[PDB]
Amino acid sequence: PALTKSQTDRLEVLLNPKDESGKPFRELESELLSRRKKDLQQIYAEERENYLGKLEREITRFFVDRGFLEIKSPILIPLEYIERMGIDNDTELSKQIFRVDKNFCLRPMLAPNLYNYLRKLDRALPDPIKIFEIGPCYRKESDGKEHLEEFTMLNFCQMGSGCTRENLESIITDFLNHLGIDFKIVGDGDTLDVMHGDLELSSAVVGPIPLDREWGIDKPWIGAGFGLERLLKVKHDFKNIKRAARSGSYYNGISTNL
Amino acid sequence: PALTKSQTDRLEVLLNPKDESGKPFRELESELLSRRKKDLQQIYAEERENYLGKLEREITRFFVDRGFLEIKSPILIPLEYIERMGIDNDTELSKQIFRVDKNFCLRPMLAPNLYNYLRKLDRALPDPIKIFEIGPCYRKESDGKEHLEEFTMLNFCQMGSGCTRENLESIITDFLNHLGIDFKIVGDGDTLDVMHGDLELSSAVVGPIPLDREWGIDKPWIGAGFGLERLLKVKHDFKNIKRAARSGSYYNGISTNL
Ligand SMILES: Nc1ncnc2c1ncn2[C@@H]1O[C@H](COP(=O)(O)OP(=O)(O)NP(=O)(O)O)[C@@H](O)[C@H]1O
Ligand SMILES: Nc1ncnc2c1ncn2[C@@H]1O[C@H](COP(=O)(O)OP(=O)(O)NP(=O)(O)O)[C@@H](O)[C@H]1O
Ligand SMILES: [Mg+2]
Ligand SMILES: [Mg+2]
Ligand SMILES: [Mg+2]
Ligand SMILES: [Mg+2]
Repeated sequence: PALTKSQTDRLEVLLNPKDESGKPFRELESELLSRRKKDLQQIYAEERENYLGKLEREITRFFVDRGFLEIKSPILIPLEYIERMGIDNDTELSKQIFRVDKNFCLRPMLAPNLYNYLRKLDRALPDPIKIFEIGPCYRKESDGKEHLEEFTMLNFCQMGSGCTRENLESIITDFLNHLGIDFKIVGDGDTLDVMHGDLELSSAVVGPIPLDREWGIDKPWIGAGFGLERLLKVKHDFKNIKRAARSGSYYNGISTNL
Repeated sequence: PALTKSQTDRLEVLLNPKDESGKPFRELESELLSRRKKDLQQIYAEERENYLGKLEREITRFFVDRGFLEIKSPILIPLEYIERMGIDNDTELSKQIFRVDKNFCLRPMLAPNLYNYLRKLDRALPDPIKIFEIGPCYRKESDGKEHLEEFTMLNFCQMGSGCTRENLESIITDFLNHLGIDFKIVGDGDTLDVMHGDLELSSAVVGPIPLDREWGIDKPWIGAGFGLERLLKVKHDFKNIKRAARSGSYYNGISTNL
């Protein structure tokens, strides 16, 4: 008769964005199951590349080509960096942190080590210094429609000449027109927000900023952080952020429970 | 006069593999410091790519081209997977584990999720099933000349037809001749060891294996795990594994303390 809520939830899991009443649950399920099996078969026959990995690689050629240096820093950082990042029980990120042992934790962001790389590289590189990093980041979350506790972050930045907000926005714009993601910047050192509809695609800043001193920076800098899973959720039009996440439940948005 | 042990340790840090008595410490230090600064400047002027990332990308094109499916699974896995992997206080890996909260931990290896992917994909993919994954792995270690507590693992495998040890060795051999790494396999289901001199480059297995059942496998399979940092330490001839690790201390083997 009418599909139950549970059968609906099930059919949605097998339902891809691009898909388009009458038959019972058993057949509708069977129709989707063969469709999904066919998609996986096609992926395996030709492409064989994972979305996350593919994006990370396209994002990387993008910044490397535009002159940024590719950084791969630790994911398991000293807990101290969280304090030194100006994150006390004052902010939300306070408990959002996955503590490992007593002296470590899971980098909830890329800033700490990108700061370190800027201080150190200034002693050897011409102006301006341009660097980026793409990688695993962690934050405990209560929601789960746009938040994953384990996700991938892209953080790029420049220090020295050219660190103007006109330029920061120009990188943000070339970037996203390259990926093919509609966006809107919103602001008023500075703090911008790159939004996709009601979804935060990125928060960027134009420094210097007071914190800069705690890391030994002291120069003008520009920069921004984007979530790879969110860029994916937009590009592929997935209803839930889970379809673009590292998972044992979906591959390139296709359910693995067939 | 004679260099102290400390000055020596310092000069070694600035010393690259390819470099080749007389002057005092101050000048020798100054000579190396400009050399390193020049290398970083060259990297930044032309390449701009990180070793780890670059390797991961070359390894990836390799397996994808040879028909393997690229997997990106979670790094923060359920603690249960460690028990189900047959790791009790019986083995060394018992305490080598970084526990996160009470139900999680840091994947000390790729097996758990590759097993899951094999069970699930069998329901949709032709024979044989070929998949791989490259990514962060964690184990507490006492040593540190060939062991990093945070490192990168490459795990590839096949299930079904063709899972012969003659084939496993053939993949291992094409792989390494492609990267340009001298090696030697040593064995006698099976367990092989790919060594570089006295260094373990990889441990491989030819299943089925008894464990296979706990993950719902039940088919013949072949496979192996390599450390990206170790492959790097060999290719670039770094004296210590720290030079190829994710770090705030070295970039492509060049010290960042200039
Ligand atoms: N849990 C998450 N899952 C996916 N992406 C995230 C997550 N947390 C942050 N990001 C991304 O990181 C960039 C923003 O960083 P940040 O300013 O730390 O987020 P926030 O301010 O925590 N945003 P929000 O969680 O929506 O209130 C954007 O690309 C976000 O999509
Ligand atoms: N801590 C580590 N640092 C770098 N590579 C590692 C580390 N642990 C394992 N590997 C790599 O993973 C592959 C072997 O996996 P595994 O069999 O778990 O190592 P093991 O048996 O722990 N070897 P070992 O630590 O030398 O006694 C090889 O490529 C190793 O170089
Ligand atoms: Mg938040
Ligand atoms: Mg924000
Ligand atoms: Mg060991
Ligand atoms: Mg071994």
